[PDB]
Amino acid sequence: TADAVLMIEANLDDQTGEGLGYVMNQLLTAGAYDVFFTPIQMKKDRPATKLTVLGNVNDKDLLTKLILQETTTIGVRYQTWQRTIMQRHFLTVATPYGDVQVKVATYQDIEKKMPEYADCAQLAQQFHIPFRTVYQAALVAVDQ
Amino acid sequence: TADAVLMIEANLDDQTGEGLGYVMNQLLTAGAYDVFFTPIQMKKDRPATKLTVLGNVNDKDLLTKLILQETTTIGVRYQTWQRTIMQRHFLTVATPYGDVQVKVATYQDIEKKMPEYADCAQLAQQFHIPFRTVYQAALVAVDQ
Amino acid sequence: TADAVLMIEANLDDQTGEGLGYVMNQLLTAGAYDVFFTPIQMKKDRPATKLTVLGNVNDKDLLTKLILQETTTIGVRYQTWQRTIMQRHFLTVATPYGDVQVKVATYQDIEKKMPEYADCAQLAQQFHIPFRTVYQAALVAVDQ
Amino acid sequence: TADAVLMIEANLDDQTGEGLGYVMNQLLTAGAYDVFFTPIQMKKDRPATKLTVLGNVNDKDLLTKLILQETTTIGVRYQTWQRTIMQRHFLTVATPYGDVQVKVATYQDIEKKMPEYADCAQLAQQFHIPFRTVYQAALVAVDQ
Amino acid sequence: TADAVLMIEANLDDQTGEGLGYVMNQLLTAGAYDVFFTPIQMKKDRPATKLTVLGNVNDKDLLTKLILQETTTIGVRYQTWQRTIMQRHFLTVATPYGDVQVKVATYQDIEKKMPEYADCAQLAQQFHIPFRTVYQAALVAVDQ
Amino acid sequence: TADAVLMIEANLDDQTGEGLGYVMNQLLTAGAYDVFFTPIQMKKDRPATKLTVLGNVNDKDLLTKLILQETTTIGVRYQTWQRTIMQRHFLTVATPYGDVQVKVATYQDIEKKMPEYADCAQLAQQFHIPFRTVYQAALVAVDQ
Repeated sequence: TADAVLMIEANLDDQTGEGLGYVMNQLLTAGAYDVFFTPIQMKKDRPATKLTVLGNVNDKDLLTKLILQETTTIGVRYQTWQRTIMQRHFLTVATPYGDVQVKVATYQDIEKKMPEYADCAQLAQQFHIPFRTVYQAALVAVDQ
Repeated sequence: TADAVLMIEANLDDQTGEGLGYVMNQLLTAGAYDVFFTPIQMKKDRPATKLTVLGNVNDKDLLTKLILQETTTIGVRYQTWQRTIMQRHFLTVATPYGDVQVKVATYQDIEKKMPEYADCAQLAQQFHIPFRTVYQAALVAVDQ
Repeated sequence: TADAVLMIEANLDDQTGEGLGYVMNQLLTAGAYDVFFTPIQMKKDRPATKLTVLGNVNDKDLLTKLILQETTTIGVRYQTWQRTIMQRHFLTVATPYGDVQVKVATYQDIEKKMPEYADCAQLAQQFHIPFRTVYQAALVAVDQ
Repeated sequence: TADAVLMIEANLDDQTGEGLGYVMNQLLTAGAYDVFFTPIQMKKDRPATKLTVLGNVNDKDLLTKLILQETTTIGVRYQTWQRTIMQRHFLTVATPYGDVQVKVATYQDIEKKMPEYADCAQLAQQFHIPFRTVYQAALVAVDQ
Repeated sequence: TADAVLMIEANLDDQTGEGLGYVMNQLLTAGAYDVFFTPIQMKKDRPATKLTVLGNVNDKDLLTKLILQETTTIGVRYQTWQRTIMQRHFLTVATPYGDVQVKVATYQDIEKKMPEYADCAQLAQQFHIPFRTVYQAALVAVDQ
Repeated sequence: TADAVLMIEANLDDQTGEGLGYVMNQLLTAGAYDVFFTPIQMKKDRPATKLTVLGNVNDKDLLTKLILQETTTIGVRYQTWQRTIMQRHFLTVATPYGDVQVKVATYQDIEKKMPEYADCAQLAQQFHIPFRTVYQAALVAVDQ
């Protein structure tokens, strides 16, 4: 399918990383689609960080306000981007360690399957096997 | 308030950092709002740098020409972004080390205060105390 | 001259670098103008990579499909950017090591010359001199 | 004072960030002093990640086996570094938003105070004030 | 087991990525165990690159002279690191797309299997299937 | 030749780039051989910076105390590295834009010449020509 997404950016040369991990969780809590950090270099020998937020266009006011309230930035910049998304569906698969949800993504003539992280990570911690072991066991089980 | 900003980008896989520090100062001298470096990885095992310039839209021709004249790039790409900016005002505050300008930023119902860097850095160098000491003394003094 | 370019982006927190070097060569093989990697930091302590592709706007469907087929991403985002490009021409120059193609770039009143990489690299490997030696010999020879 | 710390490194070009965020939690849980990710660029156009682990030098075997079991790497490299650490103790300080434990670090004639994050984050989420507001409120409060 | 590897580093702020990709190929050709690029930020607003070379400690002179001849740097620094490497051997495994050599690495009681990239890339380009498809097909196949 | 250099490192997740650019100027002023910033990713979703300082090994105390006084870090780690440095001397060379001091570096049978930046930058700003133009003009001029 197709949709649109707002991208909000901010350059922070006077902001600590501690506060940035806080703002990333606030934004995700607020419903941002995605949030990420880009290492950038700014004037006067400043190692800096660019904060990027992807979100719903109707959420523009909320995520702007969070950024302006929680970080040191005086302004933000935003742009709308177009999107092309694959259609999702999930299969639950039985492994020696429990059920594992596999996300099957399709688009036109593409079909691919991603074992979900939280499932694999929870079971590996429960039976103390490596995360790759649960992952591989999920692939093996989705063979049928 | 609200405004618009042009963003100009360039990928440089055949450009030294020495020349890049020169171009960043030329652009800031020319009135760029902001200029930053993003580390990027390009084809044929090239560690590269993306040069981003933010500027006034009527300055598009100048900053383009600077980039094309001073760097190795054959083309630049540019886009206009929308902005949401907080309203600024400054308070000058008295510290045991001298006056320090505090930038108070407001937007709707947000109010935050940033001690200015050059003020704090100049006074710390003058009295050889750590930059954090002048910073904290500025916060303390803006308490009233 | 002037033209427009599509920019396609994708954030990959569940993708290996091996597969990324493969997708970068597939995209360049498919006619992408440029492809690059940006190191980014995503949620849940994930060091991640942003994949950026620049391309012809009529190639949007191909490069999207490559990204969605070959990487783990569920969606891509794209935007059109405007371009300002210099006019190219090439001079072939004679060096003690052979002919070397120099790319001369002009725009309005700017004129700059870039010795081409593959030429210099091939000759340096053939006569085992440093790449800088062939480069400098090319500049010296384009003096006339 | 003087002390030592083991540094373990591993270059991972075939490892997802998802798995990397997982192994970072395993390593801290395993008693690593610190763990961090450095973006690096490896052969064959691979965007990659360097994993660095700091720990007690007697933990070489523990943290070695953890890295070899949970990540994809064939080998790790390790070296001992000397350390100089400040003395810590904590003060509870009264702020307009509540008490905050401030961390006081000393070394010879150096003394600096860092308000603790979790306290500040705790008060900020409880009173819907910005994290920067409480942090600064603590700094000002720690003046006496 | 236990072993040692020489690490050579050099900070390059006046070196293009083009030349860096070239020297990376020279170094691997010269018998370096590994080579990678780290983005770093140096004085005077310079976006720069750290070159790290791993090699046999008896190669100090070879790889030193290579770095000093082919790059722009005035000096390099080097240190010996200890290593812990897993035992490798290769299995050919039958997949729906063909045979794939899988790399089996062992250390004490740890055993993990990584399908090889070039085989997977070879089958993927031949049958126009995604690299992730063959890799997963190998993982599932290597279960027995 | 052979020599040694002290390397001091510190991981800073609660430190602004503003303060980092400041401490970089303090460190160079304090006689550090070199200082650079590496973007790193630390626990709890923190975009962070690694500070590396190179110096004389007898400066351990000077540069240690500087880092502990001016930055936020609780500890630093340090190690001695061996060095191999080329011999420098400077030539003044005649270019169409003026005389430029070129730096000639030697080691055994290796000889390379790097025109100096500040001279090139000086002539470029004076005659409004590109820095790449003067640099290349120097390279060509240094052929004899």
